[PDB]
Amino acid sequence: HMLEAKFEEASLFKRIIDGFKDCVQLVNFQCKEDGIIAQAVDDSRVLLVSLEIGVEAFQEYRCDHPVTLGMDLTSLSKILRCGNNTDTLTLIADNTPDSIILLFEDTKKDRIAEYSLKLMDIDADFAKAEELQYDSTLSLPSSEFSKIVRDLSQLSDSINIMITKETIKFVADGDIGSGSVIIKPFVDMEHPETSIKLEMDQPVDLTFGAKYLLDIIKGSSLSDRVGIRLSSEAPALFQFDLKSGFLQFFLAPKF
Amino acid sequence: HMLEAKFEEASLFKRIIDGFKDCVQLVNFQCKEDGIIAQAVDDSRVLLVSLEIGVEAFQEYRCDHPVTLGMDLTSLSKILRCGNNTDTLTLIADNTPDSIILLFEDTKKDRIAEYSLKLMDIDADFAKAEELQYDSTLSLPSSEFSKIVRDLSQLSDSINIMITKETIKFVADGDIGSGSVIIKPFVDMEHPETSIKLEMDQPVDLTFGAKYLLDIIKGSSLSDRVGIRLSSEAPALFQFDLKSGFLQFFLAPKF
Amino acid sequence: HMLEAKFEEASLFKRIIDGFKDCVQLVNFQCKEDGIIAQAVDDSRVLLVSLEIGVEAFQEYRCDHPVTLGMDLTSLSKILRCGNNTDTLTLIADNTPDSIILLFEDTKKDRIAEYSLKLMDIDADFAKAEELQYDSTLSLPSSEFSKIVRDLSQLSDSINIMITKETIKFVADGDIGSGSVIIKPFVDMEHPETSIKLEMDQPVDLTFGAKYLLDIIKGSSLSDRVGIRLSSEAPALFQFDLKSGFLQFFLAPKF
Ligand SMILES: [Mg+2]
Ligand SMILES: [Mg+2]
Ligand SMILES: [Mg+2]
Repeated sequence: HMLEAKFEEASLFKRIIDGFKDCVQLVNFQCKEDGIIAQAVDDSRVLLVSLEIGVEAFQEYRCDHPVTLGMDLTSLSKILRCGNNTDTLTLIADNTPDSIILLFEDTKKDRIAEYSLKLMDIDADFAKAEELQYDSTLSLPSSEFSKIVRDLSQLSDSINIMITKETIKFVADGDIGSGSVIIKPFVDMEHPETSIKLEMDQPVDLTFGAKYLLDIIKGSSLSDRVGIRLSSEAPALFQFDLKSGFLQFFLAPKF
Repeated sequence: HMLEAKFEEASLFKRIIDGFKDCVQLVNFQCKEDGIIAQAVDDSRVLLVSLEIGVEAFQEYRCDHPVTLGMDLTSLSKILRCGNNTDTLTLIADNTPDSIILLFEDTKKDRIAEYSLKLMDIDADFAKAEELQYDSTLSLPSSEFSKIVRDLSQLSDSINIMITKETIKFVADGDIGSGSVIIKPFVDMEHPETSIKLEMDQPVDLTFGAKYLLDIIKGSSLSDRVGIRLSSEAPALFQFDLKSGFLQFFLAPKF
Repeated sequence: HMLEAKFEEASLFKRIIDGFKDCVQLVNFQCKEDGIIAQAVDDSRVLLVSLEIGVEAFQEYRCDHPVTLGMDLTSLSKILRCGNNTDTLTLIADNTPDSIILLFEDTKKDRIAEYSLKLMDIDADFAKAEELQYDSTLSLPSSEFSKIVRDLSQLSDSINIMITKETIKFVADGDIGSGSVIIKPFVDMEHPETSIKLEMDQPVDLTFGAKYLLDIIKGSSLSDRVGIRLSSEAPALFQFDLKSGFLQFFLAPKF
């Protein structure tokens, strides 16, 4: 076929879609020689979600020329929980397709499950949105980021992020009280993956909608770490990196 | 109580009502397990305004069974400017209520302000009016839409909208002269939120009353973007999307 | 100059960078009185790469005080294939440099090639990550390790390593079938360098991403042997030893 994109772990594609599905209905997947880009805005038209999966993330990848797969994510995710986790998953399609074929292959025995999913026609033009320089760049465990966001969103729909020298501060003020989380750059010798990194070019003081942050943290499924890039000028970028790809969320400050 | 619908930002409900109040006197709010729908027609009986706020727009939401709140918007908006902006706001009511309780809670200190607003009895049957397919769908910054409408309404009470391939054209002819605004689909790399999207299934050539467009643009308060859906057959739909909801305006072409 | 670090074989520094360049974009080289440490994480933020080159690896070494050289590896490797292999290579820099000078000297005739490479500003804090004790330590030919990894990665993105008494077992289960490699500690009398050594303090059963293992094996360029240290508690350590240095990869198990 024209496109044959083989994930060795179907669970990888399931975790990708879990990064999207709770805040996006429709997603266009543009498949190219160098891999797959998907983009979608959330129902409120405030959050841009951008996925890039390069050729090397796949066991085998072939796509001579572009193919656009407009998919309903509620449909795709009834079917994406059809792997075994252990299954491989190949996305298969032809030119200007009307359906996408999801081919699950068992990695224990002799079983194939071929699904054909009806595609939808979607606009669709894409934003490659990341700036050349940001005011501050940081990274931390995505489980730590998720907890901070879940915790403070209990208090307020607005979470203020402040970056100062060697200081990252999240703050929310609610009717039952207030929360302030201060994290400092820290390299963990025993478990480096839990480190916190900060590069500050200038201080940042920006407020974000917690309801959007609660969508963003579902990228946790893809990466144990999250990179955050902040700018007084441009939307904030929240990035969950895969092996040969990433899931990006762009979000303007509230003010 | 039977209904307890907690906005974490009272300003959110104020901005919702600001979308309505200048063209609608009376509004029935139907509260359900999945959130709130309000509907009203303007005094001239030409513009239908439809609001839907889902459960997730609220910090906390409970409504076992339907509750209908007929409110005078001039009254509701003397009281809706009683929050601090920083206040939370819970709408509270019981079965077949005669009043609605607006409970504002301070997010800095220990203060509660409980208002009880007398309700009015209103008909009231609701139209879920959006079609399955439209001729053309587009979205743009609501501030850009507002400016175009404010600018051209200075010239004429009729604004013609024409959709052709990759072209959106607004036109007005007045006694002091004429205006033509042409916008083209454009994805902005640095500030995606300012992008213009167009999906044309067939060309459109429709004229609308500028006085109604000037009511519609007050939805600007709720969303930085506006979706517009146009049809030779059905009313035009102008849509301002919230986090877990929307404000919709339906408007027939003038001819 | 402040730093003058002379490799007698430019090919040595080329082989070092080949250990990094396919999984890391940017690398900070910290130069000190006792030699050079470089550290970088891969694009997915899962693999930590740590290089240490001591003074004795160099024909001549001088560096009174720290110097940090942030280098783009794609740039450094267009230039690092500028030696003849037979050339010596001196890295030269001054205090808080903006460029690094690579001075290649011919070991046959009278020729010097001086390159000046623009440096990049990088965070950069470093993890000295190795634990005091691991559950199991082993070493084997790096070409044997590479083959096992290349072979099993054809089958699966997950390679399970199990250590039991006098037994090292690598296993992968794929859609076309499964592979199990069992190696046993063995001292080779004729070619000791090909021996396999195992020290087991407790049994190990850990699964690793094959895509990361495929990055790690490129350390083959530096050493004919690889040491592996495994722990139920800490990341796995894969180590390629030079004369007076090493290249280390730290990698958490998949589960
Ligand atoms: Mg598997
Ligand atoms: Mg607040
Ligand atoms: Mg030589």
